Amino acid sequence: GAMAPSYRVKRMDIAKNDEECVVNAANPRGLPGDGVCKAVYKKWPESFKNSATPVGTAKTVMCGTYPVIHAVGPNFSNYTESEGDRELAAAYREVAKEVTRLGVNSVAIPLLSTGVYSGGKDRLTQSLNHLFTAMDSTDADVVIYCRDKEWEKKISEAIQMRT
Ligand SMILES: c1ccc2[nH]ncc2c1
Ligand SMILES: [Cl-]
Ligand SMILES: [Cl-]
Ligand SMILES: [Cl-]
Repeated sequence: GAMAPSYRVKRMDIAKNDEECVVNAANPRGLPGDGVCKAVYKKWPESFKNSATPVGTAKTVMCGTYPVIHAVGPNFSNYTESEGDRELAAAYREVAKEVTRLGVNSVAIPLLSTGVYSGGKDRLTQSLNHLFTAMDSTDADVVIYCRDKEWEKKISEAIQMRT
């Protein structure tokens, strides 16, 4: 575990992370995809061997010795708000299990279902609160990666609020 487990946020490409493992915002079919998923495919293509897994689950594949945790959030274009919320919570619980199993002291994580799976809605708060519910009982240093300058401020504020 980390000596004083923390949450941090960085605005940069998760493919350049400084953590002991990475969470991919995966599709269920283990396809290269776009956004976070395509950057992850370009950096760790070996991790996409038999990475396909259902919605609400996480599947780890090693790229050398570096773990890639493929976490499949719901596409809110297809799910109801209620069912989507349940699957988004579940995907993060499966990430917490994998992070624990791997024995890593740090993890880079994107906000699941906030991009092309968002169904055109702002899900920063919904996705971040499910991230916290899952990861609060783990002792890994968590570093959340985002792209948008206003999202960085709001994630930083949410972390600071609970400290
Ligand atoms: C992908 C490419 C460039 C980027 N700059 N900040 C976040 C990010 C993600
Ligand atoms: Cl970058
Ligand atoms: Cl997404
Ligand atoms: Cl973002």
